[PDB]
Amino acid sequence: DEGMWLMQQLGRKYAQMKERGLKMKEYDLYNPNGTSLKDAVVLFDGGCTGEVVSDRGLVLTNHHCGYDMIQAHSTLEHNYLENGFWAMREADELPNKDISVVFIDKIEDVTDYVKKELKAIKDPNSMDYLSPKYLQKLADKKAGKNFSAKNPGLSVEIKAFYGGNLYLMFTKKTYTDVRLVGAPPSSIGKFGADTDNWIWPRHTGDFSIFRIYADKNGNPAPYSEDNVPLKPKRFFNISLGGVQENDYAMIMGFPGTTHRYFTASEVDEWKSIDNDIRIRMRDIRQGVMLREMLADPQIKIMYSAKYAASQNAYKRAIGANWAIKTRGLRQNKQAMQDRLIAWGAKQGTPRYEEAVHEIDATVAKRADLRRRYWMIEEGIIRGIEFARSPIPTEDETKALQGNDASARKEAIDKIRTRYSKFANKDYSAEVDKKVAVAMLTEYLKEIPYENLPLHLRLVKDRFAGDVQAYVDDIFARSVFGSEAQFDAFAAVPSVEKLAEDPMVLFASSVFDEYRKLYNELRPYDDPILRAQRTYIAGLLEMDGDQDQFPDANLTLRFTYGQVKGYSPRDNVYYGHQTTLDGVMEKEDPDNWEFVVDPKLKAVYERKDFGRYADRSGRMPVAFCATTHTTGGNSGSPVMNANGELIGLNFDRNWEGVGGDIQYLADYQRSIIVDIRYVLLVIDKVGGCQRLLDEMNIVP
Ligand SMILES: NCCNc1ccc([N+](=O)[O-])cc1C(=O)O
Repeated sequence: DEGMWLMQQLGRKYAQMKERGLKMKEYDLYNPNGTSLKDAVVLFDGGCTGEVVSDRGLVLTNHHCGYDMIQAHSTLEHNYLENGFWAMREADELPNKDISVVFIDKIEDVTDYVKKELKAIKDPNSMDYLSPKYLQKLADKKAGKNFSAKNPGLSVEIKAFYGGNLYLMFTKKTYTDVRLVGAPPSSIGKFGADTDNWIWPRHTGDFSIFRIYADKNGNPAPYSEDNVPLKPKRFFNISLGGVQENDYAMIMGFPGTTHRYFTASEVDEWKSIDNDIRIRMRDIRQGVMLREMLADPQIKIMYSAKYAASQNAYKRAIGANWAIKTRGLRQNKQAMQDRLIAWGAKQGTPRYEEAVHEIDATVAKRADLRRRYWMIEEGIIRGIEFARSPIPTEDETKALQGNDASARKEAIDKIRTRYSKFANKDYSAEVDKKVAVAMLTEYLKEIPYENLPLHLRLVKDRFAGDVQAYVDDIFARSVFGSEAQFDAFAAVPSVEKLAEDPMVLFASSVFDEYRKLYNELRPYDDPILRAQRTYIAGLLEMDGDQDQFPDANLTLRFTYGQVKGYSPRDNVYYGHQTTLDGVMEKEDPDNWEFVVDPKLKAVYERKDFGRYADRSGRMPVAFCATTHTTGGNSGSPVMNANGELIGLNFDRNWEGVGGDIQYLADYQRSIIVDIRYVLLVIDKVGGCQRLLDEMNIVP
């Protein structure tokens, strides 16, 4: 069901949840004045969610959340990323360079306080109401001087909600000694890594295991050999009960952003500029990269990761535009604003209508600037690697005309450093030139001559429209065209060379027009932000916060629904639950994506599933729910009707991407790894029996 609900909204929502099959007492889920399941939830490493699953501070999150730390402890001798990692005692658990988990100790509604401070600001157009500086000073004030010093490990933050109509103060408890305890092999942790990304059905055991270490008193402490595991206020019990179709599921985690209060004009702008330009341009870039990856096995190695990375937001935009096209997103925003305009006329205030009008007019006015911005960002800044070639810094240009000879050698040393980072092991000028020709051709078609970055004018003025010739010249003549050409430059460096270098001119020309469009576009954000405060204020006053959740802003939220499959298209039905048999069907030992660990293979053939199989003796892998999630919900605990852990959220299907603007009851699903599979892989792949023994595993 719809919504990423504030903890303080539990009471307003309990009735709907109780009806969807929730059985816990309210204050056992969230209690502002006592221990609750909320205290088992962490923000893991500043982005992901995790959860505490033992009285000895064991933490579950996704494999993709623990990836960097599993890789940091990976050498070619002991490759943990490949084979997994299973510390057989506490002492073998590996500490991590720059890690955190953050508990949400306390949450207070500080609206009346913040609105009261706000009246001491003269300028009625002040953007301080959404400013991290000002909200943080309002937090320090309300907490005390030397609060971080008085209560060590604790910190405070105020955040805006509902476009500045509601403020919450968070007291955060931060632990910094978080050790790697367990990881499955990446074959399991990343099964179908790229193919099955945003895909249901899904067969990935996307989980890793860490432990929170603290001082003797369980107070936060940086890494010390003398740190001992944290005894936490609360951990999740693990259910073996399983799930069945229409079972109550609920989630707690840290969803990043939503756009629930977009006007119709904003959905049109999202479609017609942001999404259509990203689709057009990444299609061209992806087409040229693919062709060259197929042609040469070395280019494939060099360009595989850059290809995958472009693909990520490419698929998201396709998913997004599909929803605009088919799920009536534009219509439903138009309806919401028309209901409020109508209610506003009768209430005798035009403020709401004046607010929607301000947004519409602002969107219409910025359309050219924004089209140009996206064209240059998708087309050139992301499109063409040689846009990110070295610009001699103001200091560097100076120190080449410098009397002092020590300071020219040092300027050329860090221009060499920056050239080496640009023309790395994975850079091909031949590939970049072909991408650049195709991307620039499309760019020159859409952007008229008078709006071009100054250097791109030369295609028309010097090269008679020949994009190929323009690009060939950039590499022929530039000190960054080849190692040899840079080596010739570095031995006899004049600034008169750099100043006129066609690649430095292209790169600086392009970042100039990028910056300039950013600067002319910035002023248009404020009037929308301010009208949005009024718009949401009206929406709340009209209908209440009951069926109108606050956009996600990287804050702790709960979502609820049922375990339920869906129909993606005519005569096709995806069920609520994948099984290990899905693993075997997709196996292909000659595709890294779909390698099956032999230890799991055997577990399958033996039917060695202990208390973890579904009562038909099938082995669950993943399940999906009508819960409302977005990025930030990676690693989020999935609870049954009694608050027992049944799974671990790890993705969302592509048909639900537009759920960030409008919840999609019959398409959008959270993709969840079954806790029974997690237990299976720990037991039968890792042999890490002490982890089962420290958990409170319930029937
Ligand atoms: N699979 C890469 C991680 N991305 C996500 C993880 C979780 C969720 N979620 O709805 O909870 C969404 C995404 C995402 O890519 O949008």
